[PDB]
Amino acid sequence: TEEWFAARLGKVTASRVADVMTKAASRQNYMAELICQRLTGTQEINAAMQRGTELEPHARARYIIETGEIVTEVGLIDHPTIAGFGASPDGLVGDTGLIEIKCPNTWTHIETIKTGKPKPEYIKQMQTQMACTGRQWCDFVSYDDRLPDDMQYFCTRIERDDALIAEIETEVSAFLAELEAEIEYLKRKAAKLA
Amino acid sequence: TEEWFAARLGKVTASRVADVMTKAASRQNYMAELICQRLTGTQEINAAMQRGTELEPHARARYIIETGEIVTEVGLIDHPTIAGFGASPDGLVGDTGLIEIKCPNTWTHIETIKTGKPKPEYIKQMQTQMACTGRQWCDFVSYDDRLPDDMQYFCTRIERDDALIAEIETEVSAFLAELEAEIEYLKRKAAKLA
Amino acid sequence: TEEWFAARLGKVTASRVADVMTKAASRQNYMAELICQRLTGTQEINAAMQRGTELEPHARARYIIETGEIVTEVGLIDHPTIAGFGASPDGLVGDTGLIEIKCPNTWTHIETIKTGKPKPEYIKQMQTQMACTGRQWCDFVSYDDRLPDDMQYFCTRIERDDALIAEIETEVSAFLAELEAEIEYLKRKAAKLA
Ligand SMILES: [Mg+2]
Ligand SMILES: [Mg+2]
Ligand SMILES: [Mg+2]
Ligand SMILES: [Mg+2]
Ligand SMILES: [Mg+2]
Ligand SMILES: [Mg+2]
Repeated sequence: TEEWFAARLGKVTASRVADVMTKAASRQNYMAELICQRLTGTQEINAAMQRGTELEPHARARYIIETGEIVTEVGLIDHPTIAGFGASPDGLVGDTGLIEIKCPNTWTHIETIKTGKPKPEYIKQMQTQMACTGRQWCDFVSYDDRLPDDMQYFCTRIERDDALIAEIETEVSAFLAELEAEIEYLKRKAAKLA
Repeated sequence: TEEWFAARLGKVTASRVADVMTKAASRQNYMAELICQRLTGTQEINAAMQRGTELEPHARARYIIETGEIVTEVGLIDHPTIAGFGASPDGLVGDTGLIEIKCPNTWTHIETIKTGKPKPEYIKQMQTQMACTGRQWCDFVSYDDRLPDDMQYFCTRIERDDALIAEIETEVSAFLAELEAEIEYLKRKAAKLA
Repeated sequence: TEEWFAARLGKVTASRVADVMTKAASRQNYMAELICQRLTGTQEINAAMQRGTELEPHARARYIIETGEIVTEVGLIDHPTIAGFGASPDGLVGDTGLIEIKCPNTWTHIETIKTGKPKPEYIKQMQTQMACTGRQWCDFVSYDDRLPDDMQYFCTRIERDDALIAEIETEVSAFLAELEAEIEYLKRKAAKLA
């Protein structure tokens, strides 16, 4: 959409929380990205990513086939109290749940089946989605239709972790404080100069 | 072709033997590639590579001009005894020889002229091609038509090395054993689960 | 143009002087690039670079708006005494000055405003442009129209440094000596061989 981008402009999103918190160049690079979005009012513009995005509604359907859950789509949900912070789960499930879908490279999917666990960056993403929505768990789905039937679908439930959420909110608050100050600082300097 | 891909699907090929044997991330990454090919039944899809492929018949012609050898084209030749292993030389030469052609970047070609020796990964490729076909030598040709005439063409003969071949076959056997077990293992787990 | 490329073929240019002098792989990689250009008679062929090039006349206009200077465009200017060496400033300013324009990513522009100083590689570029033209200073302009008005335009003056220029000319002379010898060496070897 264009409303898709507009709702996300200048905000810390759940999909990037791992860049915020890691112990880093990725934190500073994301900070620079959000500074430029807020100042310029626009964001900067592969095969596997595109193929992935296009498969996600297949994955969504497969999950409902496998579970019988009522799934509603949702856009960006703002954090209830931290301004400039939001999350975009791939669905609201029932009254208290969520779904986050990955449709990655085949080997990444296989490694998820092997370990049974989502990458730590996706744990952060999903805890943040829970933070923003008030939900109690998120079913993490990995899906690859290239594989034999009994390997295409993987799902595991990640329960709300209030300790991790409090730590995320602390870090994201600190990061947003630095972001807003940097923008204020740059602006005051340019204004004085002019 | 489509038969080109089909003949190569799931197999260790001579062009990748160096990834098998190196002392590595490249061995594990190739293993993952072949696992996914065998499980999914399909393979995943630059200017210099394309330009190169298109020049190889010029190089083939230049070699025959320079040598007068009878060259026959050939597709994938399976190893006589190791299943799932094969080689695709760029030509059969005479009764007992082979040709492997490179059409690389100009500087890579120049460095080949300087040292007089093919990269070790290409020694492995050519010994494997000899392993698969039973041939006795392979003429390694590097060709770049962008250069002055007296620098365009390079050729050096690599004689069959039975010791290196036995070592290649040992490594490739071990690698294929792990590959097939991994596929069996994944399948048994998924089947039990379902 | 095509005359653009022709004037630059095989020459050390001001924009690459930093690769010549750094303490390196970049020196050897540039040397290889220039060897191949001289031998083959041709050179080898992103969004931000293209967007940048297209913005440079906006930046040029903004600079004249801001300063009132008379700016003339110029192509490649050969070093007065070092053969195979030249510079392409983005404009002659007045009788004694120059302009070098960057239209980079927004964050790079912001970092230039923060530090007030061009990257060391661009100091080398501009001292070389002064070396080639005999000029006395170069105004370094960074421009990004995506930003608020009071952050779009940055300019700082870099005065001719005769010590740095003598050191550049020494290094570039040594590099050109090695380049020409390498070409002579390769040619003599190929000629003897043929
Ligand atoms: Mg999501
Ligand atoms: Mg998703
Ligand atoms: Mg081949
Ligand atoms: Mg070849
Ligand atoms: Mg320039
Ligand atoms: Mg410029």
